[PDB]
Order: sequence, then C-alpha cells, then structure tokens
Amino acid sequence: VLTVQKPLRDSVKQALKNYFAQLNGQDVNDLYELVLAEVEQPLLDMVMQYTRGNQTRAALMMGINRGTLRKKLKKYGMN
Amino acid sequence: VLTVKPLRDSVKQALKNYFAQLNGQDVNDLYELVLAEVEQPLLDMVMQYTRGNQTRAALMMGINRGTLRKKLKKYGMN
Repeated sequence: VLTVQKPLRDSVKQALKNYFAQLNGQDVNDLYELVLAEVEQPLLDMVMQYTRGNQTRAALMMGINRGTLRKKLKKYGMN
Repeated sequence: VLTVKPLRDSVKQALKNYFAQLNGQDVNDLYELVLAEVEQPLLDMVMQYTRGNQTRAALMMGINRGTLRKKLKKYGMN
C-alpha cells in the first residue's frame, strides 16, 4: 500500500534529493514541517473527499481523534 | 516546494490507488500509515545529507535532538 508500481517512499526520497540539490549554502531550519505540510494537506483533502465531509468517519479512518482532525484542518485553513 | 510534479501530487495519487483497493474494507490507521511512508525516507535523506551528524540534522529539520532520536529509534534507524 501507498504506491504511485513504485512506493510512495521512493517519491519522497527523490523530492528530497532534488531539493537538497537546490540548497547551495542556503540554510534550512523547518524541513520537518515543510515536508509535513506537503503531505498532510493532500491526505486530509483526500480523506474528506472520500467520506464526503463527514469528520467523524474521516477521523476514525485515520486513527486520530475528531478534535485532532479538526485542529489539523484549521491549521491548513481547510476550515 | 518539493518536486519529484510537486510531491503533494504523488501523495494524492497514492491515496486514490489506496482507496480504490478498499472494496468495503476496514481502515483505522491511515494517518500512521502515511506518516511512516514519509518520515522514513525523510530521516534517511537528512542523515545522509548531514553525514550522520544528529545535531545538524535536528537543526535542519527544525526539531530537537531528542525528537530526532525518538523517530530514528522508531524506524529502527537508531
């Protein structure tokens, strides 16, 4: 699970390689959150679409609590 | 941004494919599942880039050394 024939982890890896290549003595101190934003957003979007906006169902599918789910939606301004 | 196509698009695709293979199946840990698939390569690439220096890796990531160690242990990288 989490394929795009090639696993999702391989794409992440590739994206990081490309990014590192663009650094050139340029600092970075928010990599974790930067990658996270890139991933959480589409994840939330997709789950919501899947459950047709039902937050309870979306949270149960993700294994997080409803409150945390709403907190993440807010964080990304997804309401 | 992160480009492989922005990484976010790769994430979308993987989820579509995941969903398609659901067929009335039960899912209760999608968050953890996706997170693991992303955190592992992240930690790996970072460690290589900083040549194995944990502090440098922590600084780059914006987290503290302890959190980094916890995640590393978590994926059996440490």
